[PDB]
Amino acid sequence: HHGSANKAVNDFILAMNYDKKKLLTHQGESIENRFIKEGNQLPDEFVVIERKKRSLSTSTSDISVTATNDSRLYPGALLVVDETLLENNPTLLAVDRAPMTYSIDLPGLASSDSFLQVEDPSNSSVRGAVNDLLAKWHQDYGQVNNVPARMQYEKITAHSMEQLKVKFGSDFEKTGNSLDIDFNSVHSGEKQIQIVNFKQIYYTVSVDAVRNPGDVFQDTVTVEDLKQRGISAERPLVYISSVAYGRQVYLKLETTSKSDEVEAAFEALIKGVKVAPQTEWKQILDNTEVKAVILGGDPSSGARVVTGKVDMVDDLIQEGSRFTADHPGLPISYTTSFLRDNVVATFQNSTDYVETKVTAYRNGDLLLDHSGAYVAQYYITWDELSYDHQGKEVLTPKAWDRNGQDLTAHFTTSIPLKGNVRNLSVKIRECTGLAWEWWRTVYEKTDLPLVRKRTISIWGTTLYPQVEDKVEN
Repeated sequence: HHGSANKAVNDFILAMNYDKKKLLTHQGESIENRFIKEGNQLPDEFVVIERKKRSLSTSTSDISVTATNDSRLYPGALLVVDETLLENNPTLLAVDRAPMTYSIDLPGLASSDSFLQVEDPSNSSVRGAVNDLLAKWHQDYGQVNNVPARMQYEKITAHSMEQLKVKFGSDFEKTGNSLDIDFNSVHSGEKQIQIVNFKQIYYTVSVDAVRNPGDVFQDTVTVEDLKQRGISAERPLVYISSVAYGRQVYLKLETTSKSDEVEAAFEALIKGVKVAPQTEWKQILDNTEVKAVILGGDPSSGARVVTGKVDMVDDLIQEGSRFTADHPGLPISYTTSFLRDNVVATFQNSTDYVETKVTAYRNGDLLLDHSGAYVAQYYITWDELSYDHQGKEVLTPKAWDRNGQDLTAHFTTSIPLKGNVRNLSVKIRECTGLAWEWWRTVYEKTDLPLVRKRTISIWGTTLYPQVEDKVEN
């Protein structure tokens, strides 16, 4: 502005030519898994894994923040555009700055003096400017009613730690690593997981468009000083054009189960006051469930890692639902704009993942009771399933120990089966003592269904056998 240095600085930037899209793309990896696999052992139920690769490509302009005391995330701030910016750890360009005018969008001022001037932008001045206003709004408002926080929720079922980054931000670890997350237990086919990111905005602070690239500096600054800090074209500049300020929860859910109507549990659980009347399946699921949850927000400092089950008990959802300027909020996300032209910077982050689907097949028992006045015989055959390599399959047949044996009395045994069991046949003859018909076949199903507890129960007399076929799922 007027002085020959600034002007030269202004030319510099304006003249910059570069690829806004080839600079804001970060990458992880791909390597192809052929599909294949399948096949798995068990404990108290038998699964088939099978891992079918998939592809995550996000692009936003809003950047999640999992900091609090991050001194370089203030609106106005210039960031360099280089590898560290993609990773959410940007090289800050402190350099003598000119003043700025920020807007602020909460209710109680609409236009009148919902504006602010700062002489030297910095985390401090800009905070202390804000925190001044948040008083005279508490002094007019906040205590007017519940000024309510604008919520915004997102989900992803897990699959890998990196693929999570591409959903929640190039900086997830210091949150990930904290929620205790076991994928060794989901490429096994054991656990299955989903992760929520609840956001609660109280207010937002933003910057009108910079009319000239020079305008952001002071006349003390030269191009030489910018070159000396590595700005190029190759490494241009953005400015933090907006910041939203509030509370955040990241939150991870894991269950024993594998019901292919599990997702449904959550979505309706999340909706809060949506108890279901016990008994249910979209309620058994939740009762075998264990959380871990991080709060960045409301009482400023660091994070609150916390766990509980749900039993709805963890409803911190509406914890910070009301604003009112008691304690301000911390910064949750921000936006950047190139200085050259005020174009919002838009980051395209991609990776493809190790995607592992799972499938049911519980395992019950078959129980026999013989309380008949006669002799009987069981022929009980089946096929035990597995997958070796390529998967394909492996049906090695099998057969009860007492096939053939004559059983009397009151005989009971419980033959237990597992999920891979298939082609289960069961035959039962009783013996009549009639010369022309030695045996009645009294029961004979092929491909019995596999159930928690089938119990076949034969009784009665030689000429008048009774049979109960009882399933119990």
